[PDB]
Amino acid sequence: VEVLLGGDDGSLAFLPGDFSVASGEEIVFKNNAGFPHNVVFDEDEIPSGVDAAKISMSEEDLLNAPGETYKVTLTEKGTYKFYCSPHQGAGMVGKVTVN
Ligand SMILES: [Cu+2]
Repeated sequence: VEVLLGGDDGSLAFLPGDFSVASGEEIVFKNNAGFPHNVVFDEDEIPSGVDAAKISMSEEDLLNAPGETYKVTLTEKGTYKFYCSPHQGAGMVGKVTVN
């Protein structure tokens, strides 16, 4: 699945923001507008036994140009909350269910 970071109008949203994937399906986050953006998983809101540090972007790594991507693959079934660090207070948060 591909997820855009920001609407074209600069709206601070993942598109789509709540979605489902199969275990082992790749998630392509594509930087769109309103950046900088990144993708960090909330370690309190992902399945047991998953280390959020392996699937989250590095804290200083921000996507700052159109079309840059971050790709991640999730295998443990369950629901995962993630967010964009700079825009988390503005509502830029999303959820992926892995089945
Ligand atoms: Cu952002």
